[PDB]
Amino acid sequence: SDVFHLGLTKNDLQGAQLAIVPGDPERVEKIAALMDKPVKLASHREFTSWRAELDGKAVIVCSTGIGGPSTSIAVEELAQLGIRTFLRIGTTGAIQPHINVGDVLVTTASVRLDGASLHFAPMEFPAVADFACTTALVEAAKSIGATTHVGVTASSDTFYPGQERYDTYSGRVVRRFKGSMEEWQAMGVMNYEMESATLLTMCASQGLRAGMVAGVIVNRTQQEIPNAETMKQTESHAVKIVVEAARRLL
Amino acid sequence: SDVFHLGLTKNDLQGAQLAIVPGDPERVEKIAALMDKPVKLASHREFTSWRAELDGKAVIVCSTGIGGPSTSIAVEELAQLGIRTFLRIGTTGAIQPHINVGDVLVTTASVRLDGASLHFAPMEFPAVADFACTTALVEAAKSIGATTHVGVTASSDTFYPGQERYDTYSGRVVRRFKGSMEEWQAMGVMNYEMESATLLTMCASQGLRAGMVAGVIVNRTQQEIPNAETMKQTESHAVKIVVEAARRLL
Amino acid sequence: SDVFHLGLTKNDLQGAQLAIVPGDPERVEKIAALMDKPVKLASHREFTSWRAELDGKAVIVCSTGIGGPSTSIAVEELAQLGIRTFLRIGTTGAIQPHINVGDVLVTTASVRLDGASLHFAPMEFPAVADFACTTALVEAAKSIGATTHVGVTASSDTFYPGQERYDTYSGRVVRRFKGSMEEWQAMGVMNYEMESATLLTMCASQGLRAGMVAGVIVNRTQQEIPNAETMKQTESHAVKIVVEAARRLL
Amino acid sequence: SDVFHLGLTKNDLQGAQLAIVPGDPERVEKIAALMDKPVKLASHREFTSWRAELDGKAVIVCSTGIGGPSTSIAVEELAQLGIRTFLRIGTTGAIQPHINVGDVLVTTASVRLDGASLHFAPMEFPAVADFACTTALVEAAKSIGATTHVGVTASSDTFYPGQERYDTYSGRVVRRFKGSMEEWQAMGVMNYEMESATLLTMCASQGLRAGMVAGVIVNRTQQEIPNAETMKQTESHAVKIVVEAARRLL
Amino acid sequence: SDVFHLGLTKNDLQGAQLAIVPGDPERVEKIAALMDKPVKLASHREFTSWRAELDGKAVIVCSTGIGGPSTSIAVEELAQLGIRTFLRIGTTGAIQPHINVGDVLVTTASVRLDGASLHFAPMEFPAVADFACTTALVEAAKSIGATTHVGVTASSDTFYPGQERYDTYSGRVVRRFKGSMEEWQAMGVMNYEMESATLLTMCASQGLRAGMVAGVIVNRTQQEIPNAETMKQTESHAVKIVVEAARRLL
Amino acid sequence: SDVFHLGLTKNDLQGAQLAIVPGDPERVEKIAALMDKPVKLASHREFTSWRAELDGKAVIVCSTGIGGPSTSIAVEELAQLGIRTFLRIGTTGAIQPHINVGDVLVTTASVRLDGASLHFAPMEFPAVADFACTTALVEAAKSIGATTHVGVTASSDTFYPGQERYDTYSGRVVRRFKGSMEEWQAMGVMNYEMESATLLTMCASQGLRAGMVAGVIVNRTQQEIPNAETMKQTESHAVKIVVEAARRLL
Repeated sequence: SDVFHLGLTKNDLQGAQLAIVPGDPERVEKIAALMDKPVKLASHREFTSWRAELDGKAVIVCSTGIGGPSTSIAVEELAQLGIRTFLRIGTTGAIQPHINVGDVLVTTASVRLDGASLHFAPMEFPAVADFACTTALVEAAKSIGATTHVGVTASSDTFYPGQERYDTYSGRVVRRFKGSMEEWQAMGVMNYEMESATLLTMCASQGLRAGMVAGVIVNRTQQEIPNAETMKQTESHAVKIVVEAARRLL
Repeated sequence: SDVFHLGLTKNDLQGAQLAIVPGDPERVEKIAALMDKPVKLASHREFTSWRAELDGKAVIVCSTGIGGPSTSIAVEELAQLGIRTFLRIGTTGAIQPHINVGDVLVTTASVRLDGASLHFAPMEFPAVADFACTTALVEAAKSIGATTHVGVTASSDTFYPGQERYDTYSGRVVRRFKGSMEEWQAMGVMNYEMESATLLTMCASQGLRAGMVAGVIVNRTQQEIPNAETMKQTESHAVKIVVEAARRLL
Repeated sequence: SDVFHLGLTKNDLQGAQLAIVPGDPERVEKIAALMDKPVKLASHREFTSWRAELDGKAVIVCSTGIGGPSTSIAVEELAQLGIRTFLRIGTTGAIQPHINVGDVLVTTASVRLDGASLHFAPMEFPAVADFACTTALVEAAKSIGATTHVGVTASSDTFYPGQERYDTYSGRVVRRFKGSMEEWQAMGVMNYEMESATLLTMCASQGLRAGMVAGVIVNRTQQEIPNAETMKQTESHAVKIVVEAARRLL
Repeated sequence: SDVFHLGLTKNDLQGAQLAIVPGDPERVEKIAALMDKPVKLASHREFTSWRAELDGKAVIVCSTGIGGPSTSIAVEELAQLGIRTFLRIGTTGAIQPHINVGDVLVTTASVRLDGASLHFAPMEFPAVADFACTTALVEAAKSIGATTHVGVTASSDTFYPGQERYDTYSGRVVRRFKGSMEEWQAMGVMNYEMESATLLTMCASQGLRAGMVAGVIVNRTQQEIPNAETMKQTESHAVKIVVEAARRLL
Repeated sequence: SDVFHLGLTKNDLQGAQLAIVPGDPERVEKIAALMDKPVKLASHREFTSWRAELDGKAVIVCSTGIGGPSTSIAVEELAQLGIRTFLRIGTTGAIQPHINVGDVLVTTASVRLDGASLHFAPMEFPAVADFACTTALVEAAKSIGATTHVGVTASSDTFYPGQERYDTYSGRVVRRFKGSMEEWQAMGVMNYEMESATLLTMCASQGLRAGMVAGVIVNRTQQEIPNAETMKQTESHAVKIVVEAARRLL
Repeated sequence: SDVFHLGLTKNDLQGAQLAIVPGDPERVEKIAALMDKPVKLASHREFTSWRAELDGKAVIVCSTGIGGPSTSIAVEELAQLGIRTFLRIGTTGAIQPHINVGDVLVTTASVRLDGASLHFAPMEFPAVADFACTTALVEAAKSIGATTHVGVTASSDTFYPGQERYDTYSGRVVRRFKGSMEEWQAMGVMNYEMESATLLTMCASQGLRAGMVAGVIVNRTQQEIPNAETMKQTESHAVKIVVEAARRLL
């Protein structure tokens, strides 16, 4: 085609400028089952892309995969095929008690705890979402009436220490993070994830717009445990949400 | 007695929730004035606050001073008196060729090249604008008919080495601070204010709604003679946007 | 004239190279009054100059404002107007148990807790006060019989988080400044303050003779009463010492 | 399952305690095809794991993915199930002119040019490899006669954008990582990679041994388009080399 | 006569390419004492060096003194004079309970808690020992039959704070070094010393092999009462190791 | 005895509470030559300890060694034995063209370009000299009417690889030391050297009066090289200045 690790050409999109990029590519297919006339574009490494329409428009849903080292690849190669709006939808677990599993999270900006974003702009520069993609994500959630949360997200690079988890092998998080989470709550940040730091900033630093929505799948605070049975919320909600939000900014 | 700097008391606030924090008091009342029952409360160093009303509510108009260190005081002496919303109004300049003098720039967040922000949250945390205050300042520039620009702002502690200008003889500049403009320009930053850095961050890290609207009085980009008419005209419009923006946040 | 910022020119300055610069604008006149034939000069921002004369040579007390970015402008313009000597006088919080309210403090060098300092010199570079001024000032100290102390001051860009105050809105302190006071105290630092660093640095780095003197208005240790107008006899002291001191340097 | 990402249980390894962690899964399946009793255990996300035998020993050959974020999860979730030693292998290029295709680069320690590493240890701590591991690797290339080079590898978070080189689209070519590739070379570095630094640091600091043998399938400094077959060849030797390293290491 | 500090010239090493560099100049004769045709070359300051031979090969036995600024001097001087391989021997204080006195520690790459090393390579770069030199060291401590431990060593620029020692005058360590011991031990670092980082660093970044072995003199984590004469046999072990290991390379 | 490195006991100091900290052991005696009833106490590695008595008061003179690491031990161990004041006297190169070899300079504070200081106080903490100790030196030079220059100095960790000397092996530098000394001219720094940084910092932060005199035995930048005829006179200028100074601190 022209890219590399995505193997989609330049016509596979047919004037596609938006892209609902999710984490696991297991989701990319079900995300498009929500829209119309899709197509399994490609699927190379962990970059599974589809192609669906909407309101007479052409948008694609490409999976980005764990962390920005990969994330940038997708954003990189997709944004050069044409996409100028990157809508991210994934799962997560929040750090604040006031957030009930099954609440959606629209994120204005994320706490950069990664070293990849630094490859696009200084640590001074913010990993802030796009207003258009942000209002179009809080109205979307409100449209279905979901108890949405807008704030900031702590975008770490590790699933264990950057998120201060002690239920691990060593059972010890490095000094810089010994207490990070208790600091994150006091500052109001909503949860933890690992791809927004890259996306937010690499988009915000080059004529690209983007936003992030996520569904609280679990939550490392609320005592009583959920139910997997009711973990499908990502479907009728977040997934629905992103498809709807994308509708708007189409 | 009371508040060490601002010098007020809760009684003066009269249960006020909001507060328009401009720079100088020379134009602090001009905001108040546009409100109902404007009443000068206190005025000490450069901490000059009034008090009016909006839709039966009470608003405060305290000035901040120069640089984030000064503001940090108002925004803290203030918040203790009750206020939880801080809208900041002020005129500004532009780095982008496609931005004009009548335009209004709504800061989503700002690159934190300031200094007092780090007193509140590591340079990793985002200096992002609270959705409401971000959205509210858009509603206005659209209800009055003004052209608005969303985006990121540069927030340094210098009046010259940070806005592309060097003629104040000595005035050294570390290895970094040099040609920075050309950088941000490619990154999308629009203006070079100096306060929002602490405003956004300090409030963000401490659970507070806050936004910042700025009328672009001038713009270096072109070699066009900048008249004085609009340098006053667009301001009033910038005063109308916040004022029209405070009405919603009450 | 040649300055609209501070509003003056060399011609205005009477042609004198020395400016006692305080942070409070309501003290400028108050110090120039103890000088000779002082004439009100201007009042733009919190920067308010008051020309005068001492022992046969002109002097221009000019308020510098709160915070190093405030003082940057201050010192910066006064300097390209003529001044080659600066003597800061103000209110300060003492950390040490034995430093008493009313006592006078002379700053040799200070811990850098600002940002403006960096818009002038790397942090490996010292925030050191001019020996001559340190000497002139310390000398003038005993010239009245004040209980003086000499040493490192801690210059924070924030009154609360930077000087580790917890009785604020949120009540927490970024880990960076958490424990600090203990560490400063142990490290010998004798007082908190927010302007000397930008000063001593901006001057030190280039060719300028800056100096620092303050008076304990509050002691962040003892549990007694901070009196009523405990912000007067102190100014009486220091103003004298900064006037006696400068008088010598001139 | 017993983990949250790999999809394996602390029972699908049967002692294992050793694993080989490469980029893509396409390799971990053929990697295992070299040891006896291949048994594909899972494939959840970028983590595809196989079980095999070697002199009656249980061994895991799970893939890491892209970047330390992914790799961190594997090495972490593995170490939990028993793996106490992680051996890495990868294809690569070399910046050193004298280094040619088909050579093996056993790495002792890598230049922590990443942010992931930081979640496990300070920048002053070395990203160093285990002694037995670097030996079992070096010795196994000896019992193969492959031009081996032992030393330090570079590992940041990029492969085209935000790097130093010039070729993507646009103009911004980073700052901190500009014209640095030169120093990395005269620093004696060999290859450029992106997952080591984490592997070495998250193992070197958490009581877990790890090694790394890679292959030179291409050389930039060397003006010559490599060979497709040499790469099938080169790949092969690294495979035997790492499997043979894993062999003695039990 | 030549350089200054060392007190040598090229024709005093006699083609020697290896230098054994211990700290104590009182201990140079004891090491050269075990080789053929020993000869004293210079004694200026702390830089004491003897010239020897092994298997018919002239080997320089030079000192470095206390600290790395001086260590650079040494290493830097020698290399200029021919030496391309430095064998550093020392004594030390182990921080791991499992490690007792009389044992032998081989340093793979040490923590750069030093500073002079930054004058050679970015902190990112690893203070890695030369592989070869390490092997010879480890197989040397075994041939003599010595309880050995190989791994990470911590190199501090100070002997009191740097190694979190509190039995000092001030009885106070800085934040960067408070509770840093549990840190180092938990991370797995085996000991503390003061020069490794500068050697391992200026050599690895400058095409020079280098190795270090040390003799346990104290155990930071110790509880049993140290026996009778605890030193005499301690300090001589690594002497025959360093010399033996020195053979294997030559 | 009571001290580990120096090897002395409290009685050996004989109530002494002040010490002259030179660089090498040749000087420690020439200094003790002037003072009344000098006695050699010890000489372990680089620290040669001597005792004297100025005006009837026990004065200690001990060597510190090359680089900060070494200094810190002599200092601390001295302070453990009852010394509160440290007079530094040595010889140095000048970066200023209005300054010449044969001149004496006092360092009010230094440009922390070292690594050992950082283990006493953050890089924000200033390297200033105790007023009393630095005042009894600029005035103890008037007793000799010599070209006295007093400002800050630049304490490095290495000679040329820490200041940039186009002639050595490393060539330029790892992008930092590519003209700093030229920056320091602009900064106003008068001379270049090493220990002071650590010396001031560790004393300034621990409650120990500290000072520093030195003369130019070479016009460092201004192409020069010392000699016996002159070099002695200069070393006398300082040896006396530092003994005369030391007299007044008792």
